[PDB]
Amino acid sequence: LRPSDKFFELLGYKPHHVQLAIHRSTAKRRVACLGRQSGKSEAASVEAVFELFARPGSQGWIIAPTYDQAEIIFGRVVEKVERLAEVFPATEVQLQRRRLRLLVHHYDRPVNAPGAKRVATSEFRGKSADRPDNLRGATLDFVILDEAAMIPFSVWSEAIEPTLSVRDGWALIISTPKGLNWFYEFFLMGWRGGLKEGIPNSGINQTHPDFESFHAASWDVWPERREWYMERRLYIPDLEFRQEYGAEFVSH
Ligand SMILES: Nc1ncnc2c1ncn2[C@@H]1O[C@H](COP(=O)(O)OP(=O)(O)O)[C@@H](O)[C@H]1O
Ligand SMILES: [Mg+2]
Repeated sequence: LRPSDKFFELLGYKPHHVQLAIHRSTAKRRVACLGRQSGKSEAASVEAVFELFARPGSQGWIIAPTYDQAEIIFGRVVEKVERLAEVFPATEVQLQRRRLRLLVHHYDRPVNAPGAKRVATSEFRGKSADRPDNLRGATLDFVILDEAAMIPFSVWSEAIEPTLSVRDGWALIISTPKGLNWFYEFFLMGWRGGLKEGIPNSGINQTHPDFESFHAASWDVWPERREWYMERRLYIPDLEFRQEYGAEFVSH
């Protein structure tokens, strides 16, 4: 249910402390409010790869505000899945790049052997919030929301959450913050790190047991870049800096 160090090693993946914390969490609602360059995309892609191989027949989506944004995590899952399939002889990968559809077929024997029968198919799709029409179906075991704070809450409440609750699927909800909107609320439901600047009501907030939240500024992950980030404030508006790098929740 959780990818292991052995699985990371297969992926050529060496997570950072914040990525590792996300991977170790068993919460069905993981909410990561992290600045740019925090490793959000890579960690989410690793989660998807693991599900497709470790849970044959699993179905998941990555949803972003736009298709170009969804292509980022989707494309990384593709590379990893097509490479990793080499060491699982009973799998065969099928890709539809145009439709952002990735299939991992699981067989009853190695694919190169006579008589191989397909037993299960894991499926991973990219989806766009700015195309609600293509949000139909589907029984999901997992979902990734990328730049979630820019996705309308209605996409979550109406088009994603109902299908997840069916199979008791999990959600990884990741974003740089965009003020005090639904992403802030979901973040607080899982925030147990106490009072922290940039997070209103931290320290006094309630939490829900199925929620776990993660927070990191860009310079928490890249301390050697802290001075460069700070020196950009000469030409970057203060709000943009506090949100995109500080990962701060600010009342617009
Ligand atoms: N554990 C890691 N080790 C090395 N590089 C990483 C790791 N995680 C992320 N990256 C790098 O950062 C990018 C992936 O996530 P990214 O988009 O930077 O983080 P965020 O989504 O938080 O902005 C890629 O450039 C990837 O090479
Ligand atoms: Mg990202």
